[PDB]
Amino acid sequence: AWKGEVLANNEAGQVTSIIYNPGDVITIVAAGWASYGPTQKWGPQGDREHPDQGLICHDAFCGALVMKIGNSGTIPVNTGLFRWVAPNNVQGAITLIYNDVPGTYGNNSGSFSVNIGKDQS
Amino acid sequence: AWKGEVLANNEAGQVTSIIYNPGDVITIVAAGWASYGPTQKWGPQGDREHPDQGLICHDAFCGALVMKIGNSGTIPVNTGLFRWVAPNNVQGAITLIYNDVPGTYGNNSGSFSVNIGKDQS
Ligand SMILES: *C(=O)c1ccc(O[C@@H]2O[C@H](CO)[C@H](O)[C@H](O)[C@H]2O)cc1
Ligand SMILES: *C(=O)c1ccc(O[C@@H]2O[C@H](CO)[C@H](O)[C@H](O)[C@H]2O)cc1
Ligand SMILES: [Ca+2]
Ligand SMILES: [Ca+2]
Repeated sequence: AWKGEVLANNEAGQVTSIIYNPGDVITIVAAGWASYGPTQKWGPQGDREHPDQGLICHDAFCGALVMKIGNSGTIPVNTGLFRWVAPNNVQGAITLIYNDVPGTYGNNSGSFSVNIGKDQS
Repeated sequence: AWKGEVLANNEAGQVTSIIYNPGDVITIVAAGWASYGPTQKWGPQGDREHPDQGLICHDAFCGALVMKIGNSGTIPVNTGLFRWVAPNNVQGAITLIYNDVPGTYGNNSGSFSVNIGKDQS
């Protein structure tokens, strides 16, 4: 299992120790407060009121937690995933990323604390 | 394992099928959007800007997810718990509740989708 912080201003994302292999079942729980710029902060589901101005993940709100697995596109994580299995052909190291517009991470603040484990399968 | 919705306007709380027994390790993931009255909505961590005006749980924000185990006091859940063990002497059915001021649940709306499972131990 892995536990760590994902900083909102980390554009490259936080690489975890989890290698997702075909058939793996995983659970993620994410908590905390972060901002993409405004004084307010939002949880891991991001800001449901903010328009998408070119986010790295179009299937989650600005300020949400998302992930990539190996060479995958971004996949929404939000508050987490419960005994979740990846789509076919998705595999590799899990990187966690704050959802923002590329090039605009400099003014971000806060972080999410995240646990990832592999479940029985 | 249990999956269900917890309505924000449900003052008594949502009883789950989970009975927490001594030694149990559990994982909870909570998602979704709800309100304690305003037109806006918040995630399972609630509204970090709203003062505590007499919440059923003083250790979580208004609009956060909390729980009771048997006849325990409220315990914060927020976005969830990862491989969590209860304090000594705490056991019984898990009830999930929206954190609001007693008697003020009538104007609440929305719900959280919640998964609870027992982990290997
Ligand atoms: C309203 O016009 C408005 C409020 C805040 C805001 O913040 C920017 O959002 C961008 C992503 O959409 C990016 O994160 C910038 O760094 C933020 O300052 C934009 C617009
Ligand atoms: C101040 O701007 C303000 C005060 C209260 C409020 O909503 C009420 O919050 C209560 C809990 O603190 C309770 O949930 C009531 O039902 C709400 O109407 C909004 C804004
Ligand atoms: Ca930004
Ligand atoms: Ca209310």
